[PDB]
Amino acid sequence: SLKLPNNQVWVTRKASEWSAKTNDAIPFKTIVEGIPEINSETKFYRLLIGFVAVSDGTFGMVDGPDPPVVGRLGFKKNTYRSRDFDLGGKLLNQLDDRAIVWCLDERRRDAKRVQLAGYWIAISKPAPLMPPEDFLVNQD
Amino acid sequence: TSLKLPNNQVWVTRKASEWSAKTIDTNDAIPFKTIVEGIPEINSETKFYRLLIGFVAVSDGTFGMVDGVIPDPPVVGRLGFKKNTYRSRDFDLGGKLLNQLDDRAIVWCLDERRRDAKRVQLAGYWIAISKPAPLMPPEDFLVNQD
Repeated sequence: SLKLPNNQVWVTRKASEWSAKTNDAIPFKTIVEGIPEINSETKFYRLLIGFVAVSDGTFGMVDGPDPPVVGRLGFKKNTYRSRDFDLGGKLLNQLDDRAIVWCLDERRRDAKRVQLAGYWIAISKPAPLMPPEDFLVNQD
Repeated sequence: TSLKLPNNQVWVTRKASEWSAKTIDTNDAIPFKTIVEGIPEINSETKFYRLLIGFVAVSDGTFGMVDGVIPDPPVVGRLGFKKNTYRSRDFDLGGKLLNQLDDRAIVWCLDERRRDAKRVQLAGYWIAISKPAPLMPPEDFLVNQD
């Protein structure tokens, strides 16, 4: 079950296609850029990613590069892979040094070498939307 | 007065476009369909309760909601506004579904400067609706996660 504790919600954001180039990393900062439900008090619980790569390789979360060797996760060419990263109820300012890094055995420069599904993020429920306090001045 | 809602209603908002100058002298109309277009929280089972608009116009005039939708807003229900004076309205949407409101429009009738750009400048639209279903990732998202 992907059902969450009552005070959490899922949010999602589309992932960009990867262009050709000349290691690969998606910073957590970038993943959350522009999600309106997220502000500086938001607590983060889970990050789900899913992808298909054109090569075998490894990937992992890092914090500061090479992903650490112990704990590196593997993936196979043309095979859907996912991961549920635990974000530990932290705030953005304790996660904005993190990135997911991929290391491909081959086709390391090809466009679309990794194709991500949308990112899913379990976060603390934001404050409900409210219109401005004085929106209904001169309403009759 | 508080804008707090009942009972698993939420507010949603969408930006309103600037109005461009126009060639033909007609009254102006924003269909409700257009106001709600692209709001993800809204689906075919959504119930609607309130629509709030706020605006400033460059002329005195009148406005109102109309159905069966460019006529002058009917006399019954017809609201006035003054030049350069913030005006708002809380339209009651009666708990209706979209398919019972998608003939509605808000119509403005300006006494003057009827073709000028920015002749009406709208704030964002605010809509009180029934809470939608929470977002869920696809059931099979975590295949091959370990």
